[PDB]
Amino acid sequence: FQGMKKLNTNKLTEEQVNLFKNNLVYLATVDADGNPQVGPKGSMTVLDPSHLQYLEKTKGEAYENIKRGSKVALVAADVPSHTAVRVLATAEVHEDDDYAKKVLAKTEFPNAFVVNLNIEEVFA
Amino acid sequence: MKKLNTNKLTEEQVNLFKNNLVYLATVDADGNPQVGPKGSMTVLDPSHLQYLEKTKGEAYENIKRGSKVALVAADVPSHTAVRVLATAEVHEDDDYAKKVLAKTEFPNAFVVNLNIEEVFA
Ligand SMILES: [Cl-]
Repeated sequence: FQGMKKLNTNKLTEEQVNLFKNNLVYLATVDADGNPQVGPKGSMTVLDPSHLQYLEKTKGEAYENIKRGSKVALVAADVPSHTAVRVLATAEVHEDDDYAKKVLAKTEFPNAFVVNLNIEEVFA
Repeated sequence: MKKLNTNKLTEEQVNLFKNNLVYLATVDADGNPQVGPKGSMTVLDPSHLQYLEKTKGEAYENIKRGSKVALVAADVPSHTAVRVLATAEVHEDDDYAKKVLAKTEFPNAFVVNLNIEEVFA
């Protein structure tokens, strides 16, 4: 995998959208001491080239960091090609509002939280 | 995943690092997070890991400015995973780096040693 550079856009290309769609995404947040945290998120989807969404089922450290104001970094990597894309995003969390209810009605996790991610920057 | 109150990997956690793709995360000096895969990650002992920095990209720049380093080794199908928080020591072309890289095709990479501060699972 190559070093990534800032692409000076907040819009994914189609190839990058397909990276996010087709691979297990990893997400990183920042804890209360300013340290990183990282873990996999299987429920990631792409709403449009500047917005992603996932379900927060565990409500663990990532969620607590986000609730405390952390920004979110995401990566989607394709090992066979060694291609990857990363984003920096701000999180918009929907716990039990009508938007959450609408989104979750299409899933089997009615008590999850719906986290939308507004892409600020793309790196590749 | 919860703090285990140790800086030492268990045998199961060593195997998780050995058998799965590891992801690394850092923060820039303003606190914005970064995350990416690290295929060269290796456990040296229960409290130390090591990887190669071949590209010297954003994780590198963040570490240079003092970022601590988070790692995860997840076997997602098996529902097992381990996370660490560590500090880095960067070896660019000292005798240690040379010794390590002699066993690789990457003689100009930097060697980054990670000292585990906390394990989570
Ligand atoms: Cl495109």
